[PDB]
Amino acid sequence: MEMEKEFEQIDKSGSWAAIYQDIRHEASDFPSRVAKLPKNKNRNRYRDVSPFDHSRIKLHQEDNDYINASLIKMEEAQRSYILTQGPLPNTVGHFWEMVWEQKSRGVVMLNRVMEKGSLKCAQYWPQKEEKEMIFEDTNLKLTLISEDIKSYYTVRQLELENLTTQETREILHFHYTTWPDFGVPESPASFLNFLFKVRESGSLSPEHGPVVVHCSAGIGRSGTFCLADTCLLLMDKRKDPSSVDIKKVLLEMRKFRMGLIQTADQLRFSYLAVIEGAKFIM
Ligand SMILES: CS(=O)(=O)NCCc1ccccc1
Ligand SMILES: CS(=O)(=O)NCCc1ccccc1
Repeated sequence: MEMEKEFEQIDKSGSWAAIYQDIRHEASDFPSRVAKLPKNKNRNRYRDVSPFDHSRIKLHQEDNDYINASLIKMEEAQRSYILTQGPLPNTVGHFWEMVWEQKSRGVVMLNRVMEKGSLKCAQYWPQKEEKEMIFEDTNLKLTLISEDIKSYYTVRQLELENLTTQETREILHFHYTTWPDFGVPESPASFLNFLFKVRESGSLSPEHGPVVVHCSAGIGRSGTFCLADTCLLLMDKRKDPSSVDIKKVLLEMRKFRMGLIQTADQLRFSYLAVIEGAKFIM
């Protein structure tokens, strides 16, 4: 079926939970043996969210190459994304090592450091120009260059230096700051505006490594971002845009990381975002 009328049909019939459970039943199951090794326990935030072995990002290190991160490679859309958990106190150096090694231009953050009165990720970037951060375990330096605070999101320019080679690179930090503590946003307008700002920066384009996108677990809000982006790109590329099937795209993405889209409300929100976005594109 088309999307917008399938949407009204699920709303009128109140069957979002049944649609979402079908997706959960049909989703891929692949091994995640490296994630579950005892030496990696303090490298995982949640025991039930792990990268599959076949798609995990490897750190270029011989001691321990493990990070909780996955490469989502969308062949028809010609887009790739790295989805990862919010960094932990003992993985902030690994996180920036990955950004460096994968040649990423942008980092997309969809959570606040504290939500619901608890810490959802480490404070992993510097807040003042004159107070830079040094990650001694991976030999990197990170400096805040500029910050632009808007009503729904903040963009930061960061300088990442590989202290071993003295090479430097500019990294863009795109921080969506207004996702509610509970539920999903009422309108997708600010989320779509944010997606378009990431696109306009070059951070999603083939002349760079894959964008790094995270929330707390790296599957819910993060899944919504890449699902909406890929569906909109396919609608622009194909002769028949009504042939794009959001459930099929989501199942394809779940071949590369488990659990993408965590609730039926997130699924409904993803439909809403793609529907509204397809009208603005033209
Ligand atoms: C000392 S520093 O500020 O230059 N770098 C420390 C990296 C780190 C950041 C946040 C939480 C844990 C560790
Ligand atoms: C404003 S500036 O002169 O300090 N900017 C230089 C460009 C640059 C930005 C961020 C990271 C690396 C390079």
